Amino acid sequence: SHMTAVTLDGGWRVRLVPGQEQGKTYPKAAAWLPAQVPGAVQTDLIAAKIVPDPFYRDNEGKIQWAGLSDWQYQTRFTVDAATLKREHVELVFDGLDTFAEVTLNGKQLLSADNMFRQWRVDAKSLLKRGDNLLEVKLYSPIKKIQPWLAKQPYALPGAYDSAFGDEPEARHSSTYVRKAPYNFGWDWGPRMVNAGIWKDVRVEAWDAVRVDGLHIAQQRVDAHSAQVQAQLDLQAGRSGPVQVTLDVLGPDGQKVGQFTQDAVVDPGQNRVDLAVRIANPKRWFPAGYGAQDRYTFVASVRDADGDSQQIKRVTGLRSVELRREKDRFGKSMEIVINGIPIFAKGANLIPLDAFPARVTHERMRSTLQDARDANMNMLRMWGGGHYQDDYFYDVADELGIMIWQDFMFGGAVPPYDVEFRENTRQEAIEQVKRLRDHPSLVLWCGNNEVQTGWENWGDRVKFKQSVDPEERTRIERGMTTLFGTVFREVVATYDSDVPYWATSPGTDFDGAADQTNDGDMHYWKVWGGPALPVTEYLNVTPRFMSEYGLQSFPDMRTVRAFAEPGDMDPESPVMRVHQKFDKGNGNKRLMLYIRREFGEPKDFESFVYLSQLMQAEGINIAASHLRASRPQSMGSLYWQLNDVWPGASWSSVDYYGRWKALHYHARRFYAPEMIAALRNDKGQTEVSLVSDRTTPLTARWRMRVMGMDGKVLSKREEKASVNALSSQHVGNFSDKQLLGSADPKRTYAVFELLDGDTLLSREVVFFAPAKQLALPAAKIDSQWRADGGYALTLTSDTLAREVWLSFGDVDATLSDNAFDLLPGEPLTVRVTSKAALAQLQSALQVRDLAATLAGAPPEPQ
Repeated sequence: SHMTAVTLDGGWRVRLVPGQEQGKTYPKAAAWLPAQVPGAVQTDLIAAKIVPDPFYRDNEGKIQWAGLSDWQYQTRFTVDAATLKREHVELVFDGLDTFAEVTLNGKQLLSADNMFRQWRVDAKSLLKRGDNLLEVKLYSPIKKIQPWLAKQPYALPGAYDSAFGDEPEARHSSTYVRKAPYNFGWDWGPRMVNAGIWKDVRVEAWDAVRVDGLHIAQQRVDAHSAQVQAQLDLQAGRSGPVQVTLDVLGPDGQKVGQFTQDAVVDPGQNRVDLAVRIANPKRWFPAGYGAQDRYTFVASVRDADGDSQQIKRVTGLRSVELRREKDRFGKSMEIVINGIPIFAKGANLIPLDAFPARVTHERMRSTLQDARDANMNMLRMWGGGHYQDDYFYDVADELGIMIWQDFMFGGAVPPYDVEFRENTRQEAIEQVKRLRDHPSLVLWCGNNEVQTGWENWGDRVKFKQSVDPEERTRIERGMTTLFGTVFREVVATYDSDVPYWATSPGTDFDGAADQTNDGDMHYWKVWGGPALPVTEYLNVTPRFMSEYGLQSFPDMRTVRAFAEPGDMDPESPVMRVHQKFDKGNGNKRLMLYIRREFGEPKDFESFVYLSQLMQAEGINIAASHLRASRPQSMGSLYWQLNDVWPGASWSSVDYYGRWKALHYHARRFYAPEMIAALRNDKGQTEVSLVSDRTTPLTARWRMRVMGMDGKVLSKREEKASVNALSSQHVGNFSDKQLLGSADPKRTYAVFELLDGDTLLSREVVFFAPAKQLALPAAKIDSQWRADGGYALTLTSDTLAREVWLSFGDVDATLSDNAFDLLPGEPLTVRVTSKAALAQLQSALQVRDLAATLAGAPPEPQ
């Protein structure tokens, strides 16, 4: 009869496994406490008030013991006579993090060792009618692995040292376990070595047939037709007839097709395939290139006992090509969707929380909506994280955000034993089978940075030169197999129509990593390494830039969420805890970049704002330069979109979903039509018109050279016809040609792109660092008007640069922010909030660059 499934999400409880020293130190954790499933024991402990919130102030240290301990979960559940009657009864674990031993009514059931795998076990003979006891013990991966690791001839190059000294330097357990790399701490997140039943548990019972999957395999898709094949995976316990019926519904919900196929299934695995052709398909396009049209494929399988079982897949029909052809810049790297080369615009996505089990659908959706709102068309889901929730991909499908999907390897050099390899293979098979039917998933990538680290990081170079050359060969072979063969075959076998990429950055093992004329690049000599000036971005142009970034502080409201008024100084212990770059020493690097442009911030609120401006203006330079270089570059994914906790990072959106200056700037430098005017270290300003349209853009552009006093010193305007999908250099001016004896400290230049009379894009250029400028003191008028929300009109008598609007702790949203105001030209922004007009008015704060730098102290001794 009908497949039944019961989710075990009731009365779990957890305690320390008896016999540990932590049981003596934390008696409340030696006693049973309530546990949420899905969950982490860490968040159970926080909920029980056994430890404080590790995000708040410097509390991170107070929960570290939990990741060094072993934990014992239990739940009771009821099984009826009718379930024990069924031909099959299985327990299914969607997610155990990570080393787990599971017993059922006292008897061994399952050993598990991969955060990312699903575990199905025959339970029928171990269950009893009535009450049943399920027990799950989770073992700390640090406690388990270190004793073994300590005895090995070497430790593989890994990730980050423990700031708490509870693993040896450069001997990381994280390398040897399939567990989200970022749990062990990263340079924008806390060390939270979670243990937990972090996804659902079910008791499933079935008889003749179990439906394991529906996959709509896209064989070919173009304007004229899509040929697909609906593939049903059926597990059978006995031989017998089945009938599959298949309804196909179009984007509009109307039936486009209906199909039937009979088959006989045999014990074990069976596949029933139904060929489907759709004429003139309504294809799925990314954001900015058309509709995100999707079809619905509804299958029903009637087994030998007459019972039917439905399964649906929502499909976006589209072709995906990773085009790499030789040209005058080397070898191209371009994402081509439905035959359209898409310049990739976006960022790198990390997990949404240090505790991934508690993330809400709301947060998943607003994170993607943020990306869509900033004119992005791709997110790269970085390999140091975890594979996302099904719902996350659903939303990406709906919004047209392409996903570059790393497998969850974050840079550590993997071991080359067969067991590790086959463990990882099974992970890949399940994740690819789980995610393949999402149209947004357009590329699979073997890892983050393993090859470039092997080739370019000092510790890897020293390591690979220290082992015997034959051992180096064993380790390189293991990597080449895992990332070159294993993952590639999984994608070729299960998700055949999307490309695979061995490593980011790389050339898919054709050659070395991080080249400028082949494959992609992670460019970090700005911010990292030699910490070069941001204008150095103008000198670096790879075929695809898949990481680069600058750091900043989160919103002031977010800062107040984790820090108290006595902590408000980047050098306080609490702010140092929330700065994870360069082992707590990161403020030095942040101040280097802030001071270069803005000198010494005069107070903490100014420091936060200037950190965000330094980041926003710097990434603006780089992103604009990459887009203007087309077809030399074909991708810009900045590091990073988002945060796992409140703290300093390279994000454009902080942990509470609050936009930084960068995200507002990103909406602009990623706009489908854009003007870039970029002044390099040699005083040459290159002007370019960028268009992502699939049609020609008949337009005009203007430049205006201005005194800070509001005198218009020169004006120029040309026509331009901008070809579809291109960038066009329209000028290259020296400071002399632009200024001509005029004071660079007292002069700026405005560049605009127009389509008829509608302003498409604007860039304001300066000829000296902000700290040297004679910026005017702006008087900014603000007028309110009730609308939907409210309309807020701002007008400055003079140039006002990088205006930042806020409202204290009053929660309100703005349609724009971090903008420049030109003399006398009003800007209206939309204000949405639950607060009344009077409150908003009293709460409104308006900040600008001139005011911020006025009264600044000199740069420190």
